Parts: sequence; structure tokens; C-alpha cells
Amino acid sequence: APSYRVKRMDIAKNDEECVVNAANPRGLPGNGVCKAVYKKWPESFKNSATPVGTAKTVMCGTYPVIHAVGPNFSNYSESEGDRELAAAYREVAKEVTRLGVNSVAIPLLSTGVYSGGKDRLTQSLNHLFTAMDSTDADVVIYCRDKEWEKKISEAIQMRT
Repeated sequence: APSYRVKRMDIAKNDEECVVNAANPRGLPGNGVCKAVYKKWPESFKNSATPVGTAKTVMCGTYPVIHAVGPNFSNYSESEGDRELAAAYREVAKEVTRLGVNSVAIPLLSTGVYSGGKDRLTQSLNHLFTAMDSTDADVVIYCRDKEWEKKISEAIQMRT
């Protein structure tokens, strides 16, 4: 049964068996999480470009980096962007199952610079739950903001 924890730390330092990158469609180092991933796993950006709403895995040895491209809500209506966010997480879940990994480190997609200025914690995390519940991986959610740590912690608590 999939389990969920949250940690307040740089996802580049995760101890899990694979990592999900909050990637962009052009496959660029980007900023934020994406750049942290680039700094730790540069060779994961070989041919990593992939369209909004999809995920593409690039292996670093046997360590998978799952580039998940959520929408930039500055460029999508709320309905269309919510569909692509859901779809990006669903593609991450499918890749986690395919890879057969026991655990996955995962950031909240379409937040920060992709959020259009809006607080999208609950929206993005609920899509994360819905996708990852179809796996049996242990899920570790990474964030940097103390308050977001608290909010994710509570949301986890009140599904069990």
C-alpha cells in the first residue's frame, strides 16, 4: 500500500530510489527544483524535453529521474491547466510502476513560478495522491516552505 511522508529539504538530497523533476517542456535547467535537479543529475537532461502533461524518464545508471511537465498556469485556463496537471502526475505514477522502484521523491507540480500567482498546494497535492494511490511505492513529498510542510503533513494525516 502506498505510504506518504513529507520532508522540508532540497529534493536533490532525497534518499529515495527515484526522483520526479518539476521539469519544463523545453528540457532546460530552469530554476527552483528543476535547477536543483540539474545541478545534482545533469546527465538526466539528455533529451529530456517533453510536452506539458507528460513525463519522461532519463536513467542515471539505475537511478531514474522522472521529468514531469506540469502546466504553467499563466498560459492555461484553470480548467485546461487542471487537466494537464492531473495528467502529468498520472504519467509519473505509470513510470514509477514501470520502473519497479520501491520509493519516489516528488515535488508539488505547477506551484511557484508555474502557479500564476495562486496558492495551488491543495490542488496539486490532491492530484498527486490520486495518481500515486495507483502505485505501491512509498512516496516522499519534498517542499521548502515551513508552512507548506505543515499543510501537507495534515493532508496526509487525514486520509488514513
